[PDB]
Amino acid sequence: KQYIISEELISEGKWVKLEKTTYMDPTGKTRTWESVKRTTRKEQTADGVAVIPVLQRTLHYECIVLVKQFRPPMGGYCIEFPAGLIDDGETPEAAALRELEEETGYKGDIAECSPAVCMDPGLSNCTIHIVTVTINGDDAENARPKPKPGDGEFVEVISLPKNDLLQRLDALVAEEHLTVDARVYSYALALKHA
Amino acid sequence: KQYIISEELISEGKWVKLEKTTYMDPTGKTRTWESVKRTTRKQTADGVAVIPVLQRTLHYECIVLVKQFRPPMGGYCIEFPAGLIDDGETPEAAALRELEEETGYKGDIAECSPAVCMDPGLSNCTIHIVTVTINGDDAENARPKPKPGDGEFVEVISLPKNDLLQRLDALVAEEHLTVDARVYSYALALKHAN
Ligand SMILES: CSc1nc(C(F)(F)F)cc(=O)n1C
Ligand SMILES: CSc1nc(C(F)(F)F)cc(=O)n1C
Ligand SMILES: [Cl-]
Ligand SMILES: [Mg+2]
Ligand SMILES: [Mg+2]
Ligand SMILES: [Mg+2]
Ligand SMILES: [Mg+2]
Repeated sequence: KQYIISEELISEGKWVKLEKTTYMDPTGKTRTWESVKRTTRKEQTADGVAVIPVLQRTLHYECIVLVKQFRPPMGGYCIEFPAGLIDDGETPEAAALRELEEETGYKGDIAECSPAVCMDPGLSNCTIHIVTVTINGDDAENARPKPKPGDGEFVEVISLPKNDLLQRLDALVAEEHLTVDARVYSYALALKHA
Repeated sequence: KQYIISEELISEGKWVKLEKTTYMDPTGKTRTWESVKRTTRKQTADGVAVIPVLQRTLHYECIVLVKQFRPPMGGYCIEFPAGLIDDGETPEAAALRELEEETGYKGDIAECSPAVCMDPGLSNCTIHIVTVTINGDDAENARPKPKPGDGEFVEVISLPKNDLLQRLDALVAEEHLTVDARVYSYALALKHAN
């Protein structure tokens, strides 16, 4: 029975805006919320994609391909799934394969594509598709993969065995100042709990 | 190689602020980033999210989730039980408290993540992911009494761990909900561990 009554702009940047949201609570009382949104969403089913890249090689354990980047909002290096915003007119699947090749150099194959999932729904309206992609690491195209970083993109590739992912993330967190992304950590936890 | 030079306040609300981050890019070039932060961090992290494993003998193991209207999203979301850590509260104690308030369940800590980032391209927000087991056969968890704070309105949805991804896909298909990216990520890995 809850719904939005109004969205009032508080502050609009080039990339991010702050809104005062007025909504109806389930007792029938109007309340407000401070809401973050991006300015970059057009007709896309979501802001962005994140790629779960499963690197497959004969006589290797499967790896999960991760990226390490400086994230200004965090003031530090973060370990994440490869990810980027969806270009206007682009499918989530094309954005996923394109961002994976740009950030890691790998040419993947689509396996599955999530519905739009919320990044931090108490804070923002931001959504992604989580796109699972396999990388045939036996293909010559995926032998010596070179990232194609865009202007101001600076990405390090970290491939960790699926069968030990959580302990290998713990060992990287123990060795330096860096944050693991919550989606990566949730995925590594589930691999342990299965 | 990369670091924060300065931060410029653009807009402060009660709960969230918008900053302009100046940072040194690895080439020796200074760059700007629009960054969101909470105003509420004093703590290991802003928040906890609880992975609650409901264990009842002769039943499938369930993951306990919550459905809430999220004003930034303009709709209903399915999430791990979660809230901000009170000043002076440990992440573990915040986890058991949030789980009790949102679900009525009384659980035991299994493990606690380090601080992990929610959306590091947009925000500095971090959480501890806290794995909790719930002895569902215990009297105290027979008729679980959820204690919602002012303006909290939370539905409990328990889904079998062994079919979690298909069950979440079903809810999105029929109920027009948004699944949280950490919940979806956990559900994917449970399928991918095979
Ligand atoms: C933790 S309560 C709250 N948090 C936020 C935000 F997440 F954006 F920081 C905005 C808001 O309006 N409230 C009531
Ligand atoms: C996707 S590029 C970008 N995104 C953001 C934000 F994520 F906050 F929306 C801010 C910013 O300055 N840039 C360059
Ligand atoms: Cl467990
Ligand atoms: Mg990216
Ligand atoms: Mg990119
Ligand atoms: Mg909550
Ligand atoms: Mg709460």
